[PDB]
Amino acid sequence: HVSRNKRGQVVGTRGGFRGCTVWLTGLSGAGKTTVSMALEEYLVCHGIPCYTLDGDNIRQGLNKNLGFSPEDREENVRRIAEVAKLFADAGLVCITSFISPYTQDRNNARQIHEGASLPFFEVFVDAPLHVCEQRDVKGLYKKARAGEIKGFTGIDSEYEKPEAPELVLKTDSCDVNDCVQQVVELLQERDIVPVDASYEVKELYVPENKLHLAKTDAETLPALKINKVDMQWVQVLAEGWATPLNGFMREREYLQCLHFDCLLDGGVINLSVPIVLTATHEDKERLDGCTAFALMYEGRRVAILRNPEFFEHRKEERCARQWGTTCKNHPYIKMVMEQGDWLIGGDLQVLDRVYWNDGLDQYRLTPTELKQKFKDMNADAVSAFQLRNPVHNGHALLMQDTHKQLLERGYRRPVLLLHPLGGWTKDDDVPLMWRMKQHAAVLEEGVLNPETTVVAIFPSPMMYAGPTEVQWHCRARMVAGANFYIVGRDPAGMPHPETGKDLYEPSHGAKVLTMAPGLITLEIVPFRVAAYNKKKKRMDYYDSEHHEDFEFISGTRMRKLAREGQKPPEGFMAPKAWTVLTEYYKSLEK
Amino acid sequence: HVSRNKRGQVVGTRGGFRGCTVWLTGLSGAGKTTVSMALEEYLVCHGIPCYTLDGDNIRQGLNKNLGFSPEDREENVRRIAEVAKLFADAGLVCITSFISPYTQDRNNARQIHEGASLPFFEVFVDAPLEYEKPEAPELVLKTDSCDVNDCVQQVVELLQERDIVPVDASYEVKELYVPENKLHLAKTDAETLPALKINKVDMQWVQVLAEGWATPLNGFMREREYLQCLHFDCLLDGGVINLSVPIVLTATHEDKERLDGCTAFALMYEGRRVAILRNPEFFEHRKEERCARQWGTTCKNHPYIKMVMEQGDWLIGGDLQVLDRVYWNDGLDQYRLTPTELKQKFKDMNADAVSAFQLRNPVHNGHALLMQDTHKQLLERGYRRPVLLLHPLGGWTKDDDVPLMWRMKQHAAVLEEGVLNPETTVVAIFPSPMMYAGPTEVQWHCRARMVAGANFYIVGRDPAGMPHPETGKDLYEPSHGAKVLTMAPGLITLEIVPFRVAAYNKKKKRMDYYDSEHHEDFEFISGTRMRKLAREGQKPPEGFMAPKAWTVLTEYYKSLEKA
Ligand SMILES: Nc1ncnc2c1ncn2[C@@H]1O[C@H](COP(=O)(O)OP(=O)(O)O)[C@@H](O)[C@H]1O
Ligand SMILES: Nc1ncnc2c1ncn2[C@@H]1O[C@H](COP(=O)(O)OP(=O)(O)O)[C@@H](O)[C@H]1O
Ligand SMILES: Nc1ncnc2c1ncn2[C@@H]1O[C@H](COP(=O)(O)OP(=O)(O)O)[C@@H](O)[C@H]1O
Repeated sequence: HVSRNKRGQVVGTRGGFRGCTVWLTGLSGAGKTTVSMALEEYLVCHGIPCYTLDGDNIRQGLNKNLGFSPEDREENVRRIAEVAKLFADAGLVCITSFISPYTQDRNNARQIHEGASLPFFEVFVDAPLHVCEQRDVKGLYKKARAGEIKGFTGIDSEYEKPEAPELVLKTDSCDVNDCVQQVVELLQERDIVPVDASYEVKELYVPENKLHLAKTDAETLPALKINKVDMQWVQVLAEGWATPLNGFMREREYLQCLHFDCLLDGGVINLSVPIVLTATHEDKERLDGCTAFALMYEGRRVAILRNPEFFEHRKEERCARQWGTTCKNHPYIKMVMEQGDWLIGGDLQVLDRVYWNDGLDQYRLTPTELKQKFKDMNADAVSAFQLRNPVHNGHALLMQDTHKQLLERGYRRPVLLLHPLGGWTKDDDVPLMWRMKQHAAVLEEGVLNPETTVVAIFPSPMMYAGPTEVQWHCRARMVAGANFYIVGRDPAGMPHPETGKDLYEPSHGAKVLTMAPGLITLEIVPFRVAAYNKKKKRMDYYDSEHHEDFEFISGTRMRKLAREGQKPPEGFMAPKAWTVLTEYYKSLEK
Repeated sequence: HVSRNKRGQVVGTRGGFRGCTVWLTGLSGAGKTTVSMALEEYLVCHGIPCYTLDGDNIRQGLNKNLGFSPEDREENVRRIAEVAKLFADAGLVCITSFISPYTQDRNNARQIHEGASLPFFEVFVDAPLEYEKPEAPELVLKTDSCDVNDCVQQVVELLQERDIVPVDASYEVKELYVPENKLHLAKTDAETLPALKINKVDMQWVQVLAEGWATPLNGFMREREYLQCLHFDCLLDGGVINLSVPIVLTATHEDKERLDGCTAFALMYEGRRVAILRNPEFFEHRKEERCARQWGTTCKNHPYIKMVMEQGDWLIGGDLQVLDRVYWNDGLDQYRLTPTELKQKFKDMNADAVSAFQLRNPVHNGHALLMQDTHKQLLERGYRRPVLLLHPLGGWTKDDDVPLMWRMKQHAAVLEEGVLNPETTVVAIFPSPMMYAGPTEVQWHCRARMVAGANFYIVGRDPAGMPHPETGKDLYEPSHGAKVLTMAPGLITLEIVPFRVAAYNKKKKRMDYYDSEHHEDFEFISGTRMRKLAREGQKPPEGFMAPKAWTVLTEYYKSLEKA
């Protein structure tokens, strides 16, 4: 015969043998039918073939010749157990749904399974006899109280409670979802049902109560000195923004990311940018072989990377695939080109909590802290606005028009996550402190409402990789609990350093995002280019037949106006936000 | 309870509900046992969950309390039939192997099935020597007089007829040829249309498309498809399927402007109208980005990138209706099988597994080793008639590669020498241009073969690579092709069979897998070294290449030298 290992490559789409028997037992009306039906449905919605033995298929086929007097009752269970073991042998999750009141009959069913190395999960669907009588789902209790059913178990027979059930379901204190979840978690604990890849936040910080230990432990390890952009990726990871990574990407994750823009093990997860740690040939030969090493920023041990692996940093290829150009003078590519030729993946345990002592640590909320913030505000929708530039009223418009659309849909407490990036940025961008003072100003003028707006800083470095990057911007906000992701023209783009043309076609980030896999809990809210409209004296959506009506105001014109001592047109930006920028531009010329 | 249709979607890996019972009956123990065991292996080898009820799992279990009384035996057969019913209900092919001598009982078993709307196939294993021969069995297996595999084939054919086993569950090929009954009208209509001249590489991609290798594209990629392809290596709309290379048509600004607005236009190659492209859309090429994402470099001297860089700034997608059957009239057309002709070929040869070997170079015995070991692997896993699709690429190749005609002559010599077995090998030309994009292109090599019905796809070292024209180092990391392919999405109906690098073992005098400890037992002979050796009138070591095949290459290199 074909082995269990091989029958399981072909039973279902999920690999690996998982035949077993989930043996429900309890009083008439305790919940067995209802649990097995909901379990079966879960299993089938998750790709795991199963089959249920119950009163409707056993009693009138195989067991039709069995009456009620007690040797028949014993034989009934025995036959059910033998059939179930056969189903389990065949690679199915067999669910059985019979009162099965006697301990001896159920231990026998367990032993027929265990003697054949098939898992047997005895699930006691436990509700008091009075409750099951109350329910009297099929009117059998009312018919027993007045004769003409037998030793109806609970009344004229006994029900013998299992002594060591794999699970007890207290159906008078829990709901059907509680039941199904408790059973599914059992089956996951026991490797019958796999744990799919998830976006549920996963911090890589060691628990506070394990901290001091981990620090001591970190002291005994060899060490690798990291730089500030790295430390900032250490924070992206620590806080969960790259959930479910367990650390810097291993080879297999890096290659998935570069070719498919997704992690694929255990389900499709969007992750389009490498999150890697680099190393020179010298650091590799030093650390290669150790099972753990510490990462050291500004002479402090900030994280431990366990079970590391070293693989090549094929830099030209990485760059080409991530940015769609290998141009040496792209400012993030320039840094990648100066890194080592090795990458290191492993499981990252981050130690002290990351704080930059710079005056802005109050805005650097983790995804958990943000989710908590959204619930504390009782939002029923969260829209996110990634950005790296001062907010002008073209951005504000996209935020204002999304807030509108969510009102018109029915939401009654939309919250805006105004989410500037604070990780590394290229030289000629507006420094983070400036931009935050600038958005504070925009909020003080009420262009965005401070009572419905959370302002926090996204710790990722900025890569300037367009349609590749904007998936990362988007997914990061989905992790933090955004339900809606606002995207306009050329997101994450910049001019090509050699040609001066746009590196990326401006509609690409949005088109790509609207069809990118793994972006399941959010909706993409895309917008056309907005620009100062000179006729209507406000920011508006650009229109082609009407070219003369619109002023495009670049970071470069603004810097010019600020020197000349002038102002952009009224309604381009909030006057106090402008003032912040004049103060910015003043220090810049020095 | 979840319905049959829904249980049918999760039970196995092929989709469609196919619960039924194959009820063997007859005296011969070995006949029943050999048939059930082999049918079981076949079903599992082909992705169909099944389960056998026989003495070894019923007698001492479910029926352990039944003996030989006429009543016990009847009950014995009743219980097995009800259980079989439950497996068939669960979506499995249930095979039961019991003498079941009595018409009454077999007939009852059938009614338990037929009354629950489950197919029941009574198979009389008839091997003459109060058994009651079935009056109208679905099948008669003469097991004493036909071998096991023909018997199993008989059952499998019956299951195909009755829609349990798929006649064919490769990905359905979508040709883009206009059907032979509409061609004349379609060529007349093409005559009325504007025209866009295309070159020969284009006309090869027209062929890729026509013949269905890029299923489910309906023609040259529209923007959406191009973006999915470059970012995700897959088409996504209505299902994820692997497609990692752009399949596109380029155009100049001048041709875009002439043609933008037209709802259809003809493609013209050597003065002939070869295709119509309908409802075209024009979008920006973006050559540097395309090149970077597709090849992992923008190096201007990579020989396909160099062609992409001389094409126009526009791409044109649309619905492609290919007219005349593409034929090249160079003497190799007999090998240019479409995916539909290949599937039919594999049927005619009664394959029960197809292993594909993509290549673009002369076959040496390292390549052969991969094929031979694959063939071993398939036999060991239960396949009885594995067929090798030897599938040289025949579209554009770079300047110093061995020309296609010489390669086909070389491979005919390899098969003439028995290094691969001509009787279990189909030799056909894959019509794609070769891009030399390594791990990106290897997915395209693999998906193309999937559409042609390959069940297993062999991949080795540095598939689809080449030296970086600047450094001469490998453009791609040499393990990446395999690693990426083994995990690539959208290639669900075949299996990847990856191999480590093979090389000439001096000690053993044969091609073998390389070993780091043993570095110096291994000679690596490149195409370069082959050419040098020919020029000085030497041969490679014995066992590296079939002799007749080497001789073809000397003829090739000789014709170079005349040049
Ligand atoms: N958490 C629970 N799990 C299962 N059933 C529950 C639960 N809470 C209430 N019930 C109800 O209890 C009754 C159980 O009936 P049923 O499943 O047929 O019991 P059994 O099959 O054990 O005779 C149903 O009406 C069901 O909705
Ligand atoms: N003026 C514009 N009109 C429409 N959308 C815009 C405009 N300017 C910026 N956007 C969009 O607003 C956000 C702009 O943020 P911006 O700070 O430059 O940084 P980035 O796009 O790098 O994240 C993105 O969604 C981007 O597409
Ligand atoms: N010496 C070798 N050892 C192992 N695999 C090899 C070897 N040479 C080539 N291969 C593999 O053999 C197949 C054919 O190689 P080749 O004809 O050179 O073309 P390409 O790899 O472009 O398809 C590919 O799977 C390739 O990885």
